[PDB]
Amino acid sequence: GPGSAVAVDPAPVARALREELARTLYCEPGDIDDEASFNTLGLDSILGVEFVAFVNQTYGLDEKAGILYDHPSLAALSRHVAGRAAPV
Repeated sequence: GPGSAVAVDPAPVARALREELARTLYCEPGDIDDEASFNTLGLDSILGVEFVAFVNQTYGLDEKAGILYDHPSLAALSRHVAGRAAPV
């Protein structure tokens, strides 16, 4: 409870983005790390625009596949999406 400055906000997004990268790249969710790199896992602009199309529909956004080169890691993209997502 008190005496800590940590809060749960990007963590429920990061676990969802991990399960989407696992089926998009045909890999295991345990092979994806939080400090991984999407272009090393196997993501490109063609697989990436379909991954961003899920994110735009799930979190109410209008981003393009260039967001995967601005935030190329799970611990960067999950906090971009958590900060952008609408209150529902």
